[PDB]
Amino acid sequence: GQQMGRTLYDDDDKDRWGSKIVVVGANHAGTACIKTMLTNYGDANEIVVFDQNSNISFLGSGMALWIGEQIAGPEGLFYSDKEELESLGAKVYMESPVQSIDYDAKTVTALVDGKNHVETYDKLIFATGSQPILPPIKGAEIKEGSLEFEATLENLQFVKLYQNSADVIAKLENKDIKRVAVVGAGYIGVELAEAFQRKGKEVVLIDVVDTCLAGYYDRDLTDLMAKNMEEHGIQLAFGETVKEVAGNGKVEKIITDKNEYDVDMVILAVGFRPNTTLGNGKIDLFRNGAFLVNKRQETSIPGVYAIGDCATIYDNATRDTNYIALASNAVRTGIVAAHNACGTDLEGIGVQGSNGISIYGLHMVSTGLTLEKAKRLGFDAAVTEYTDNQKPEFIEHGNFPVTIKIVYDKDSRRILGAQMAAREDVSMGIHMFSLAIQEGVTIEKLALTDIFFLPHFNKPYNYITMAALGAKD
Amino acid sequence: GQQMGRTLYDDDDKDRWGSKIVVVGANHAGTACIKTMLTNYGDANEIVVFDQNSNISFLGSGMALWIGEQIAGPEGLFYSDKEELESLGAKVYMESPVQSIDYDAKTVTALVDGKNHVETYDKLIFATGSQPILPPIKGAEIKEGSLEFEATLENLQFVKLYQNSADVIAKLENKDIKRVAVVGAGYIGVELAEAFQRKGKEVVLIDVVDTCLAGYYDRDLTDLMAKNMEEHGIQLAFGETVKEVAGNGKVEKIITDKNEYDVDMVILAVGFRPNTTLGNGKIDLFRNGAFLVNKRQETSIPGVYAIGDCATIYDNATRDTNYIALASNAVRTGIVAAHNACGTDLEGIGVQGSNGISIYGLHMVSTGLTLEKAKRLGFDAAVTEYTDNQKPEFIEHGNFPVTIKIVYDKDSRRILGAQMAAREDVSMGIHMFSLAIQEGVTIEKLALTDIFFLPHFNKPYNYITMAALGAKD
Ligand SMILES: Cc1cc2nc3c(=O)[nH]c(=O)nc-3n(C[C@H](O)[C@H](O)[C@H](O)COP(=O)(O)OP(=O)(O)OC[C@H]3O[C@@H](n4cnc5c(N)ncnc54)[C@H](O)[C@@H]3O)c2cc1C
Ligand SMILES: Cc1cc2nc3c(=O)[nH]c(=O)nc-3n(C[C@H](O)[C@H](O)[C@H](O)COP(=O)(O)OP(=O)(O)OC[C@H]3O[C@@H](n4cnc5c(N)ncnc54)[C@H](O)[C@@H]3O)c2cc1C
Repeated sequence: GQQMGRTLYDDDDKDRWGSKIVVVGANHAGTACIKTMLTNYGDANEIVVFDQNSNISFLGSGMALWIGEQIAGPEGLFYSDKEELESLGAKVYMESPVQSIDYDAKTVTALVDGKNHVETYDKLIFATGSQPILPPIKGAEIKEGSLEFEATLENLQFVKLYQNSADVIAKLENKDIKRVAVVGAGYIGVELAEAFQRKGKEVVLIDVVDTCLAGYYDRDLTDLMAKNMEEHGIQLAFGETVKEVAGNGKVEKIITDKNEYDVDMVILAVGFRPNTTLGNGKIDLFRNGAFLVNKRQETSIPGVYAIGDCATIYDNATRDTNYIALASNAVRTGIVAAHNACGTDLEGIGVQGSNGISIYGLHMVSTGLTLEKAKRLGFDAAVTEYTDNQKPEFIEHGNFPVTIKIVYDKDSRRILGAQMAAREDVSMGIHMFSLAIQEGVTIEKLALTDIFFLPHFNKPYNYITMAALGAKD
Repeated sequence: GQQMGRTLYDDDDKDRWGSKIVVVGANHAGTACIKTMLTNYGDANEIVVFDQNSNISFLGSGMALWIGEQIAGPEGLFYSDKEELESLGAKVYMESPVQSIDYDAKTVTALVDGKNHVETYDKLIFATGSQPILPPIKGAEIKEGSLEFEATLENLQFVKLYQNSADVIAKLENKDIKRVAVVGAGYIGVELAEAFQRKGKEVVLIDVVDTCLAGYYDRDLTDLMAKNMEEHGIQLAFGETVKEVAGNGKVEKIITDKNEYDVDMVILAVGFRPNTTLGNGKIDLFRNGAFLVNKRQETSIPGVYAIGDCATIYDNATRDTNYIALASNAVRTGIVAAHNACGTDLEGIGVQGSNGISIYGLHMVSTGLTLEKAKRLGFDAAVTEYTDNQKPEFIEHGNFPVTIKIVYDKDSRRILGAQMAAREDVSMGIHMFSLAIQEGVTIEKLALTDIFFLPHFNKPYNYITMAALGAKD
């Protein structure tokens, strides 16, 4: 629940053509794009939407919370629906997959009620997102025909759509489900591990990489998180390649590189790939298939835009085109495309891949590049860190230690990334670093940056300042 | 006590100069400056310090916490002392006021142990700070010659030095002190009002301005804080000029131009003014008497610097010279003056007057200009505000509303200030805006800034993004 009127971008419509705008996909990106277009230019344009799913505007980010019983039910996991979009002026086709696009005649063909539906367009917006990847695992295959990623082996699950989360939660009811294996230690696999453990199941987290949250946090924080999970009953099996998921009629064992585990359910959280096949090669693609787009979210074909997990985005930390699959980027890229497709020139500004994670009371946040990542990409990076209490030691209650890492370029001196971890929520602080990187602020300028002081809130020489002042080179 | 090794600014000694450097004053500004010089350039320079007080390196910021018994006395309110500074390499003179400066023979004269002591210098750093403001009030006079702001009338108090607090606490135990009047409704007056209230005394907060926290927060938030204090029995008497403090040998009643109040003690917290008497008309001063300094904290007299509360500072919100008496600025100007004084070219970057306040569980933070203040300064400013919960509606516990205000220039579009209030600590969020104002970020660019999303921490359409998108002007 977060609605409003027009944005500060909304521009007076004058001397511009009216446009029929077709949107393919209506989840985070599509919904954000559609709402901005309608609430800002309303009747000026004709918005037609197609989504192959039976539901839209779902919050996948809330699936772990729901499975782990951290929230009552799935009610609040939807931020819009067909009726709401239509009440804004959109024409919406549910369970209608667009199956081909003719860029010359400017029409899309979608399967509406078992029949081919041709829809003309002036502007086309791709918000088709992505789909989960199936690693080469014996016993793991998908049932042909389903757009819901159903596994052939009972109790082997994928976790992307609402149905997937509902499916898992139903099965968890079965008293036989006692041991669950989660494959993939990225942020999704980690949250799911906590979720299943929170449901009382024995959990084993498997990944071929040597730690969890690889690429988002440095060694000491991924170690802290791993420790966090272990001390909660989650068994860690890092550095192991899954070979097979076996079982007679259902999941009964998961076999890896270095071991075998008796489990009653397997969850695959290894990654996703963008849905850009509708491009038919006509559109330039990023190395991973994502639609390549500029700062206005426009593809190599004029009039055709791409947003969210199906397209790329500019990364101000690496300072190159990149692919960052986050609902946060979906919302913002959707807003940008909305204005541009409606005739308002709006240049996006890139992102930093800012993220947060909260598992069993361990709170962390990061933005930009970790020291490992920065180095691995040829940056002459260094890190300055500091661990200290949030408030002055004389504060009798509510104090706590915070660990902060500030990764910067030894050469250019600009901040490349930052990470924070604490047993209390200090996430609001990562916003500063997100902006820092965006603006190219250096470790030297940060050190003297005005960070207020109030003993009730912080120390005169807070950890941000101490970290920056303590940088070397 | 927040010690550390060398800063990232430390420049390797090459053909530079070693100097005899005299520092006048050793509270927040002097201490920070002396430590930076000695820790970064040790033996190269000769540091001599003079302070007229019997205690140095005190955290005046904790006085209300101390008085209101929120902490264990003043045990943690000192961040250094004579022996510490001497061990770092400085010669320290306590209870030794500097009475005159000979800018020609570059020497200062201090009253040491009663006799006159002369000290020559290559560089001079003024850190004489400020003194409380004392408007024309009958019966309110500081005893001639006291260096501790002692009022001639018994039970009329100032709250600036360590002694002033111990003095109030001393008289506070007097079972006869029942009603206490606090003159000045700025953050210090509000904090002291709460302190005396916690001591079970009846408090009446008087100020000429018709509101509390004038210039720090806009009317709806100051209304919030006013109602907050009244919720705890504090009486408010705004829009009144204190004309006289009267009584038979002691305080018995305070009279304004509109009313009269029967009180047993009066605390004057009208504000502070720079202590720049030692300038002797030889140094350029700012409109309020503060030593006018440049980006390097150097005065109009080469070789002479001024830091903290006795000097000006550059304000990036107004984009001009200004006076902002805060420990945060005291510390930073000290660091900059120290390096430049020791031969390292270091240009300060200005501040935003960022601040915070926490009273009876109401936490507020602001930075830069309020709409009313921006306008009082001639800016064609506008504000965009928003109120929503910190997290998604489906969050079981730990959720709370937050009100945010972003003030911006309707013409240049750059952010001028920002305010936030909630009953849960969101103070970390103001750092982003302080940095945003520093970097001249526009309201349009702010709206697309990469604000991460995690249901446990915030909403996809968080209030920062919503308020920004909501810019109307
Ligand atoms: C468990 C989990 C937790 C997550 N947590 C967070 C988090 O805490 N914070 C964060 O920022 N992000 C999080 N994410 C990521 C976020 O959910 C995605 O980045 C976001 O959903 C992408 O939105 P989208 O609209 O681009 O694409 P998608 O959500 O992939 O949606 C694409 C839509 O288009 C439709 N579609 C596809 N092809 C066609 C077609 N051919 N014709 C018609 N319709 C079509 C699909 O049915 C779908 O509705 C999480 C994801 C998961 C799975
Ligand atoms: C009740 C209260 C609450 C506050 N709360 C906050 C807060 O929460 N956050 C924040 O950022 N700031 C706060 N402040 C402001 C902060 O305390 C000041 O900004 C800071 O102390 C200024 O440090 P300074 O060294 O520049 O000056 P001062 O503290 O004024 O010290 C100047 C020093 O120089 C000495 N001196 C002066 N003249 C001479 C002389 N002629 N010869 C020799 N020595 C001399 C004095 O004895 C003194 O020790 C608060 C202040 C008060 C009083």
